[PDB]
Amino acid sequence: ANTRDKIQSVALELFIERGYEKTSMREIAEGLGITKAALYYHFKAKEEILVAISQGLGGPVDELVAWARTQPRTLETKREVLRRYSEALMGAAPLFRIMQESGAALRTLIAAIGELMYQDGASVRSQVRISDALASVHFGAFFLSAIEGDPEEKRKALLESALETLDSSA
Amino acid sequence: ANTRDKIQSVALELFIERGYEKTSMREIAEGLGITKAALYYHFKAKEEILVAISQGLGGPVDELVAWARTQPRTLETKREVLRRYSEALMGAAPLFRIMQESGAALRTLGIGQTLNDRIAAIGELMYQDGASVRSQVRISDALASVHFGAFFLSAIEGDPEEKRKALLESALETLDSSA
Repeated sequence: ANTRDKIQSVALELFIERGYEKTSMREIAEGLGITKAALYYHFKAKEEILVAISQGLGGPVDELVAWARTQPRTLETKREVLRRYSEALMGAAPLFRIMQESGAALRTLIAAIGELMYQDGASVRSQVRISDALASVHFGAFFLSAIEGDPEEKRKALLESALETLDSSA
Repeated sequence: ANTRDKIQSVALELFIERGYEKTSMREIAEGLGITKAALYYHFKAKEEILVAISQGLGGPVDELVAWARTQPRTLETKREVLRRYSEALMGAAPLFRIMQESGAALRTLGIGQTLNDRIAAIGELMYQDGASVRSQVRISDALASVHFGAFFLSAIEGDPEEKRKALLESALETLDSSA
């Protein structure tokens, strides 16, 4: 759907520039131009568009979950899941940025991945460190913004630290 | 008032079991065994119980910030605010679970006013000026592992204090790796 993707692209451009709290359904309707008439055919609420942006950008995450269903429950699998999850959240970097600025977007807003990381019967220390490594990559986009440096250089250094934590669970 | 604390305990248990928005004043009064009029005498609305639950628990955080502006910018200092920030969230783990499972509870308390400006303040004392990107990332990783820790620590099965010590220990290892 080219029109439905164009509604998301215009709204995402305004959420980055103007903010999710400030962007109105009228503003995005004006930026859509002629495609304004297709807006209310796909969505009816601004929250409905933000969820659709999260659904589209969460594409590589859904493939990662389905791929991990067919992997052995080993430490190497957890590490490959953690590396691919870091690359999957790449496209959601602007989405994390509007959450830290808009309180309602954070309220509007991984368990399947945790189920694959979870080791049944493992020690509480090992299980906490597995969740620590997963949370370090997940919430990483929130605090990496304040750090000065190349976004890719910071993402890889965080993934390096998370993997060390993941290895400490064994 | 001892009755006032008993309402908050019964409310917190119901908040966790079925949800803050799902539960009602009717279910909180019936759970304690008092009348509706007796419940409203202590709290005018369900929101006032949630405010009282989250009350006083954030005091040690402000004391941690004022204490941090007093210490030298050394690795032992960063290690100590990590251990003290973990203690400050000891009792706030069930509250953070409520804010996750209820947008109305999150909006009522407010994520920005409850430990967001202070996390930015703790990170400023945490920030090592002129350090490498690898060191700066690992310092922020250790701080974020304990901050966001109280969110996902309720999902892992185990003693709440035993899980906090294991997470704090892991974050300390990450902070040490920044050197």
